[PDB]
Amino acid sequence: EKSKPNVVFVLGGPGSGKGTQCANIVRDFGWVHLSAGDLLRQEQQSGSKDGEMIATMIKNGEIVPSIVTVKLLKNAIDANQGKNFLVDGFPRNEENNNSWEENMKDFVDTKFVLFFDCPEEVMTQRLLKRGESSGRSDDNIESIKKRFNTFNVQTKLVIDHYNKFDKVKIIPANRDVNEVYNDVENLFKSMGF
Ligand SMILES: Nc1ncnc2c1ncn2[C@@H]1O[C@H](COP(=O)(O)OP(=O)(O)OP(=O)(O)OP(=O)(O)OP(=O)(O)OC[C@H]2O[C@@H](n3ccc(=O)[nH]c3=O)[C@H](O)[C@@H]2O)[C@@H](O)[C@H]1O
Ligand SMILES: [Mg+2]
Repeated sequence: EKSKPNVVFVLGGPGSGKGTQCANIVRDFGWVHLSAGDLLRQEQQSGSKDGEMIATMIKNGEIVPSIVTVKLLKNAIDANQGKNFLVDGFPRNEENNNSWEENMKDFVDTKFVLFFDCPEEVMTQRLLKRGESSGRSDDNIESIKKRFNTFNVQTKLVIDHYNKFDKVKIIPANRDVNEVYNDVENLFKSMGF
């Protein structure tokens, strides 16, 4: 009857430019952008009894259990029948990914991982610049470095799992936004979107 939603995972390190590029894709393609980090922050800022577990894990650079995050994602997905979805910053974890694959296979068809490859030194500067005009409080050195380790230890393994099935599109993000987005747009255009 109706087609299953296409989902594209957008992965990459802290400040690689995931949210910046997903905003350009929403604009030009009309996909729904779901930042899993933001959805979790919104679950914390409302009550929940998962908040505070969410507060502290987020602050140490840890990955919240999928039983929270996959629910938040599935709810937004359910509410937006008719859309395709950019899920940003997920999956961070082998456990998050297995949960995705066992709870969401029947619902959506997950197309590829879009990986913004970026040097740590540039992501660090991008983030320290952002907090220097008081964007976030996550935007200090202790937090950035913790997230670097979680990315390096846990989420680089998800990426080359998906690369075993030729399911990772890599876009080097160490350029100007417009240089990076031209590649993004052209990819989405060639994928038939
Ligand atoms: N090409 C470019 N050149 C120069 N500047 C560029 C640029 N692109 C962007 N900027 C500039 O870079 C800064 C960061 O950008 P942004 O687009 O915001 O980057 P992004 O990759 O989205 O980085 P973000 O700051 O969101 O970091 P994280 O990916 O670390 O954070 P997230 O919000 O995804 O998650 C935070 C925490 O949530 C938790 N989490 C998140 C998801 C989940 O499934 N589970 C979960 O537990 C984890 O603890 C995680 O550490 C901005 O000032 C921007 O203007
Ligand atoms: Mg983001």
